[PDB]
Amino acid sequence: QTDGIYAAFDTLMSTAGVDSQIAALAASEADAGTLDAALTQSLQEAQGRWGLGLHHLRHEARLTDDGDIEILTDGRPSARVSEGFGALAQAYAPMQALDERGLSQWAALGEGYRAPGDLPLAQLKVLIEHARDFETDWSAGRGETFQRVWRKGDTLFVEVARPASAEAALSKAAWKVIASIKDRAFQRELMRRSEKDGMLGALLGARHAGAKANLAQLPEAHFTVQAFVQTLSGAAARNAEEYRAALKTAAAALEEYQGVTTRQLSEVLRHGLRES
Amino acid sequence: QTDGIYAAFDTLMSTAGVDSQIAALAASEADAGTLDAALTQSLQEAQGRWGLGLHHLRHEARLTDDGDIEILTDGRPSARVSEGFGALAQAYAPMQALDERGLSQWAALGEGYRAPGDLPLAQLKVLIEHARDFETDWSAGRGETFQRVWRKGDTLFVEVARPASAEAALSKAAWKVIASIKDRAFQRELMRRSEKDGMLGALLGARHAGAKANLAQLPEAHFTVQAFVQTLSGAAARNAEEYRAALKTAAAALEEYQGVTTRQLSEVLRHGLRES
Repeated sequence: QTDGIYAAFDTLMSTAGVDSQIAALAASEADAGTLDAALTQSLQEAQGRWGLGLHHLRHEARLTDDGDIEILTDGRPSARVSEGFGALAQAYAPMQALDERGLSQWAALGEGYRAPGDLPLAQLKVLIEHARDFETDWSAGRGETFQRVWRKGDTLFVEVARPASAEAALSKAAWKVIASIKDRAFQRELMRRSEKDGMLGALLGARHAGAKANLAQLPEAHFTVQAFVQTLSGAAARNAEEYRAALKTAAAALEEYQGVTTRQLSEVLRHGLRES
Repeated sequence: QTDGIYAAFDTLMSTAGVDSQIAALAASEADAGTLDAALTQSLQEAQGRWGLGLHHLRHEARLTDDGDIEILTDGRPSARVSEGFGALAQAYAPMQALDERGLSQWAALGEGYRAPGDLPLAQLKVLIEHARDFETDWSAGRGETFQRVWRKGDTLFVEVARPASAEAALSKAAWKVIASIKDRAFQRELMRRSEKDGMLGALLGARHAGAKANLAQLPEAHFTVQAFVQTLSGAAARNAEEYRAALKTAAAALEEYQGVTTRQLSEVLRHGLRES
């Protein structure tokens, strides 16, 4: 009932393109402090990619005596992996504050002044070079993306985000997955239930028993890639050239990981087609 | 440049499920008054099914000396078939007044009082049985449909409508049509351009030259089935039992013709797949 938990964590992490390899690390008999550090590292990466908007909280995950993995924010028990992925998404929901574009409204640094996102590159240079902590608001970035930047202590953070809901991603991963099926009326009656209802709807109505009870386990229904944070440290975190390069890097990686998680999703969705 | 015009009219009419057979009627050497009557009859039927909301206008179509077909409303030249189907949709646009649900705001009878759509069936019975002209506002009808009823002179009209845009219909007819293709990256990159843009978009970007110049000819991009008017005449038009049956009939036919036009669309869309 709490077994297959390392693998459950690994699958959650995969929806963010994080090959956390936690199961393998436990099979190698790694010490529990090691597993704890690895769980936390992966979760913080995933948090960099999920786009939920919670950089102002501390994200940890840790083993419990009863074989569970406990996820926490600012140290408060938020959820347990055994309670399922929908339960985790529900745990995060009240701590979010998304605007109309889906972008987070919270300041990464917390309460305080936020410089504009459109700032002239010379002004931003002065902030990078000579300020202590600082933070810009969202600005448009390229190809329907948005970007921002902030420095906490010794580390500069460059975030690039293109919000995209998880439901839609699932339905398009089911577009490819159905697309690979017999040209037949299962299709035409999914597609004619596309001019009437969402695609989990038409695919839970046109399928057989356990389509919903099976799919209610997928983490990809609650989590998907929407941003990418590239970090810099030390002298680089006060160098404007490094920041410009890091922005290029974060946009590139956004493209990459969106593609990669799409591929892994359609693959395992197609693994469910062979099983059927 | 104005040849293939009877067939152009026939194809327009097909988007509403009207097998007008105008081309065949001309090939039989029917007199031009006959062709004129048939063009008008078909167009008025199509107008009953397209859902544009223009029952308060008189719809005629007539042959011109130069081999064209002229479409008119209240006798004003509105458009010519040779100008294309997008031109006709543009001709109709300023005469519409759609609400948020897509349903027409114009009263079928024109300026005047409109009884509520939820009226108690006994009150509606008294209107059917003893009023002269009368008209109800839209009301919900069943399965996401809407319905209304009005009497002009000797004829009672029962309209049942489930608005559904033409763009969406085209994209779902292209879902089935692609669905029938090689499980390959043409798909995965249409479906990953589904989390970014409309489907005419992803299918005009992933295809080759003339996808847009060819598709810009389809009438189904501007017209689709959205309603069905069932009529009654004579004594039946003042009989409440006949009205209740006619409502059942109009909803059934709505289902039918939505299905049938979907089938004809995917068929000719799939005929374009074999041609490619």
